[PDB]
Amino acid sequence: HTLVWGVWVNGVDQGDGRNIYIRSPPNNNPVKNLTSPDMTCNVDNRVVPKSVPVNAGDTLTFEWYHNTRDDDIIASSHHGPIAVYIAPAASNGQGNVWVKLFEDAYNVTNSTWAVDRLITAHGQHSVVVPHVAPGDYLFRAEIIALHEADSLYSQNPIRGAQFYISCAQITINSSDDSTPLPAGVPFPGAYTDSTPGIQFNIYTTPATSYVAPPPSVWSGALGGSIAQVGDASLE
Ligand SMILES: *[C@@H]1O[C@H](CO)[C@@H](O)[C@H](O)[C@H]1NC(C)=O
Ligand SMILES: [Cl-]
Ligand SMILES: [Cl-]
Ligand SMILES: [Cl-]
Ligand SMILES: [Cu+2]
Repeated sequence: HTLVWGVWVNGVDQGDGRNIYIRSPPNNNPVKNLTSPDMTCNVDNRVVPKSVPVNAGDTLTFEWYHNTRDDDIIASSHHGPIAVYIAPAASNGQGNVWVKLFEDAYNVTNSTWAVDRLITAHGQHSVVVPHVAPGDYLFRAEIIALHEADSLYSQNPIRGAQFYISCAQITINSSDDSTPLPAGVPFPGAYTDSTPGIQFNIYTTPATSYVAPPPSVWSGALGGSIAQVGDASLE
């Protein structure tokens, strides 16, 4: 159970974005229905009044929280992967539009899931803004908690993978458009009951065997990381 508070750009806090530049849902409940329109940008998908200005090559940091800013972030039970997608705003996230900029699942060296490292990062994970056409974009940050993912929601609605989905309105101003955005996948539509990484048993299956849901990360993606960029407690 987690939500996005706001974003940082190049290590500078853009301020509380809830219902302002984040299309915030009313609470931190997960989305579980893979076929639901709620998979696109969660349960209150509407245009919010601001869009955060960035340039290609900027570092865009999402900041998550549980109940209050810079708290326990997400229950340490909620092991799973993290991804970020982009689509043009014109789409409203409908159709084959979502392009993957970032994926982290299980790190063999540190023996840690993306979610474990997000807690250590005080809720902060980043992407580098790609060299796409200037204009208005949606960045969709997605955490998949796998603690009940031995079952499928479609078969047992009281279990299943849990999706914490947040859409940020981002305006890309300076970009030479040298890596124009390629075709995307649909949400809902990309994840189905047979997709690798949707049904998994984290209690019996080695985390080293976990494969995150496709699609693969776009070759045009400029970088990204789970790491604290800024100290919320200094405001
Ligand atoms: C899953 O979402 C689809 C599409 O909106 C809907 O028809 C179906 O009733 C949903 N399932 C549940 C259990 O609400
Ligand atoms: Cl749901
Ligand atoms: Cl960190
Ligand atoms: Cl980064
Ligand atoms: Cu939860």
